[PDB]
Amino acid sequence: AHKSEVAHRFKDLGEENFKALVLIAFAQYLQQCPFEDHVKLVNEVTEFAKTCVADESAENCDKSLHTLFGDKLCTVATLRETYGEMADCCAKQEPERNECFLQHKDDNPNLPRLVRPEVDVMCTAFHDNEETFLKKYLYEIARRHPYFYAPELLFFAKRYKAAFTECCQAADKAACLLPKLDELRDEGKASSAKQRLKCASLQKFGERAFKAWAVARLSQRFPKAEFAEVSKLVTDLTKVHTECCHGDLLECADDRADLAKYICENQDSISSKLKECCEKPLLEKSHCIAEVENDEMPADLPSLAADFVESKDVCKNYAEAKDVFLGMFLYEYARRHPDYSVVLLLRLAKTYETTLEKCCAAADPHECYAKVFDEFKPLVEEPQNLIKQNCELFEQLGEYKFQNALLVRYTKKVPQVSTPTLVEVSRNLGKVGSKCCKHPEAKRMPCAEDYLSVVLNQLCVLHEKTPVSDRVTKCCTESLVNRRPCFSALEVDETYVPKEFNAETFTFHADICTLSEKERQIKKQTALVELVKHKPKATKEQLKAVMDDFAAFVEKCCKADDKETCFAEEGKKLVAASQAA
Ligand SMILES: COc1cc([C@@H]2c3cc4c(cc3[C@@H](O[C@@H]3O[C@@H]5CO[C@@H](c6cccs6)O[C@H]5[C@H](O)[C@H]3O)[C@H]3COC(=O)[C@H]23)OCO4)cc(OC)c1O
Repeated sequence: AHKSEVAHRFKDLGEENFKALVLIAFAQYLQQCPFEDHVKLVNEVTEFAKTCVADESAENCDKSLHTLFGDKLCTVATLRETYGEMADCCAKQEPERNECFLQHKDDNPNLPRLVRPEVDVMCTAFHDNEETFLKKYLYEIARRHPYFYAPELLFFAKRYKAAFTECCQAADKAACLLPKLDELRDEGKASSAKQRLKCASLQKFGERAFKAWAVARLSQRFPKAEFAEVSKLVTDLTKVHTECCHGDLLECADDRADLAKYICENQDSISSKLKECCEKPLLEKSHCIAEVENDEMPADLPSLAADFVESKDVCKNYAEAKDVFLGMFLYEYARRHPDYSVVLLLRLAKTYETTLEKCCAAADPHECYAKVFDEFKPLVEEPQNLIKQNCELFEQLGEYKFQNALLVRYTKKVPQVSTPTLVEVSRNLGKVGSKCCKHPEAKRMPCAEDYLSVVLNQLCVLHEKTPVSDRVTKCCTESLVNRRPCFSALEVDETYVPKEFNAETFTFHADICTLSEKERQIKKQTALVELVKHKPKATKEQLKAVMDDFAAFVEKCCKADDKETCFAEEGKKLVAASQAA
């Protein structure tokens, strides 16, 4: 190996990348420490890295990256008064002292809300001091998203710096800042959600589940590449995502850069869509590789019948190698079905292996798998019909009405869940159809099923901290690929005792008449959640009508005077109406 691995990482990543990655790692481990302490720690670490790269014979950096980072970290966090039950695990040492910070990551911290100052003062402070401003941006974005993907974060910071340096020195200021930065924040939220999905899969269902997922995704993405190249790529990026998800940020970025270099070195052996990615810089190179379009469908592809169902030695070949055989099957199937969802391909592979384990090593083997591909017809027909009906229900209802419909549906399904997480999950579930119902019936399903799984994993992780619904936990821990089939097959919870009537939850105030559109919509959806929880047995049309009445008075008397009079009168009237249904 390479002695003084901190020096090796510093040499490979560079100076500024090393500093930014160390800042990201520190901010993700400590989500409550102030920015100045993180800057001081990062500066000390990078001076140590400079000293050790200057002379490898240093007597201190013979230690590993994890113990070095912990030593520089938990001495500041050695006080168990401000961070709560956080300094306890600094007492122990490697390797449990890494779990110290791994298990203490807070997905939903109660950090103070951002103010978002005006554009002019914002980028004049940017011009006043850029490095501190960008470090503050990285620290703030890493605080609220402890499971962010670090090289993606570096790319986002680079794009943010480029936007600031490019489009506020011009004539107008906000015209470029607001829409561009809104697009970047939406991209950041989406990337954080995807990386949280990957990290949760790796940390819960094992490395094999993520390896199978990545094999399916890459085979769907690189149909031309042979199985050896796909296996090498999935091993490399599985190591990468394990390293980021385990807190090994520096080596994770290093390995992602190496993977991008390999991929654009061997494009011709992998895919033809990569010819336009690595001409970009390293960060943009990796981003393009991670988001490259699917390659063209190869011709003369067999139907999988002669090799996987008709072959008489299929169960034997499974017997010698189970993991390799299932990887080959999943790779071939994902090659032949790019329109199929990745988790759908995982479900199909699981069904195939369950059938093979069930019978081929019992009685006549051939008298099962000759018809095993007939078992996949309902497995693919269910998601197609589900997303078809969801997109149809979305097309004439629109954004907000679709949000309301999904919200009342999921509140009926699992009323025990807390209101804010339920509202957020419903909002994202409406954004599903908002983003990929416009595609034809050849690319709707990837968006649909994949980002449905992303949002459902967000629900599962938000529910893990305060487990209150038995079914939600039961089928969030059950399987990673069957989350959406569970949350679709769940029926109305009969055992749920209706929530006690509280008039406060159905009464609005002056603030909603002057909030933004998003905040007013969220408050209205929260009121809908409370109403459905109060009367879970009501029908869909009744809730639709009462929500129509809610919007009716909200847009009736938010523009007139005597606000309190309207609030009181309308609240009492609609409370009486809802009580009388
Ligand atoms: C654009 O990138 C993203 C930003 C964000 C949010 C976010 C959301 C915004 C915004 C700015 C910011 C940023 O805050 C900016 O960063 C500066 C950080 O440094 C401080 C200062 C340093 C020295 C003086 S001020 O000022 C800050 C700026 O005001 C602010 O625009 C990020 C800082 O960390 C975050 O979480 C923040 O204006 C409109 O809505 C979320 C993203 O996805 C989840 C994302 O992709």
